[PDB]
Amino acid sequence: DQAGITGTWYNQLGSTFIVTAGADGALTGTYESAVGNAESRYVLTGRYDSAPATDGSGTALGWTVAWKNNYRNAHSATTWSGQYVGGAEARINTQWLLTYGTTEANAWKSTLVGHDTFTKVK
Amino acid sequence: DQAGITGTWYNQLGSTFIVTAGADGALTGTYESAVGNAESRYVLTGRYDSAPATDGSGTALGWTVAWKNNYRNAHSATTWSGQYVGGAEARINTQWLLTYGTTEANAWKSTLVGHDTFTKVK
Amino acid sequence: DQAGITGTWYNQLGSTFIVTAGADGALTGTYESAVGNAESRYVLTGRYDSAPATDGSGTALGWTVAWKNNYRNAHSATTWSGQYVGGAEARINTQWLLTYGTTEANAWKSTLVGHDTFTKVK
Amino acid sequence: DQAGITGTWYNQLGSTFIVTAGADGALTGTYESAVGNAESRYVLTGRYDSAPATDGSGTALGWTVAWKNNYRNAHSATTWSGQYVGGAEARINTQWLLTYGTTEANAWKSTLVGHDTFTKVK
Ligand code: NA
Repeated sequence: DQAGITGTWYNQLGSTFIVTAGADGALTGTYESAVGNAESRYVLTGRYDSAPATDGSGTALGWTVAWKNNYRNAHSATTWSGQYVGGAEARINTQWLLTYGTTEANAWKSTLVGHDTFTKVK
Repeated sequence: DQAGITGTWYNQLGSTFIVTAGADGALTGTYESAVGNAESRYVLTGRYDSAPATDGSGTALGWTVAWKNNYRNAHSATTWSGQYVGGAEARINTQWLLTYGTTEANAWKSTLVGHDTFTKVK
Repeated sequence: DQAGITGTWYNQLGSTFIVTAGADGALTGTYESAVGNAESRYVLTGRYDSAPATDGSGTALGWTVAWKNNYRNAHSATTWSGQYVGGAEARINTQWLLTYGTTEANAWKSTLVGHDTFTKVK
Repeated sequence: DQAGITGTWYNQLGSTFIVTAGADGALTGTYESAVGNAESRYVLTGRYDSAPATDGSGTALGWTVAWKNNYRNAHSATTWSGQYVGGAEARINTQWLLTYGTTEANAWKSTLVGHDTFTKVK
């Protein structure tokens, strides 16, 4: 599925996820968010199951973006956890956690949760 | 917080998180889980905010493990999203998502959520 | 939105959510899951913001089902947290946590997370 | 566990959860938050597994609060999902989702996630 995963993906918000899957299970690339306090590309890294089950289960993967680049620093980081589902309309189905740096007093509201679905087209 | 983050951490379950924080915002290391379908070390990668706010906010970070190594494949991946809090008893406070690859019929129950707190001692 | 909310809703799995919104902010009804260790109807209760913002924001709400009725006991409970969005195709957009009763040794994997979208038609 | 659950609990933030567990699996009571845009008591309702497993598993439960009372309206709702653990130091261990009413353009950041642990003392 390294072939399957490698490439450019778009989520329902119009964000762009550019990724390369290595044969060793690495994920590397860039992320551009259509929303939030964000501009241009941000480095991402992650991991995926490079020897998935052959029973038509999806392929588990996840990755992280820290929302700091040369343009902006949102003092936050998102991780997406999900699975790649192959076939005619390939999808990465995710849930994500966004944590922003807070004081201890604000720690209770430090983390957003959502869900993003990525496809190969817009 | 490069120095602050780099090192060996343990969570409340007795899992071991060995990480290096690069100056470019990279996290690299290994993870050993005291629980689940897991043995020995697994590669992790992630990102952290390499220029955090100076108002006493934590430092946002996240990382991923795909639960495949030379011993086992759990066909799953966990992402931790959280913040590093410096000082006498330093902490990484996280929330995590564990997605396991499923059929589309089992997709609704593909994801676990939890929270791990990491300290520099057991 | 009392009127808007009250009635029969269906999610993307084919589950059926039958609810009455009281004027005091109460939600009462039954839930039938198309998936999992579930048969027939289960009691639900919840709350909703009975005086929402008038700026086009959704209406916050949540509810709980404990997965025990006269047929089955899954020893678990789901809460849905989300918002009701009015207009031509009304939606309830949710995220949910499902916790199942565990031993302390299995507590780390006690909780599932997902997202359900409910509409007035199947 | 009806007697077990019924009563006053406190979480790690100093919030106060006052609950009655009915024989039919109902949870009714009030919640006061030590944090956020909250004052005084708010109605809660929820459900719990009134016939738990006898193998030393916890008891599943959940409840909702809509953050509207006679003082304030935060246009939001939290659901807690978790389990009651009996014994010398009884605990309710939860994860929670807080959704606030948003426009469709801000839906992606409408939901916070956390974890609260409740005990019988502060
Ligand atoms: Na509820």
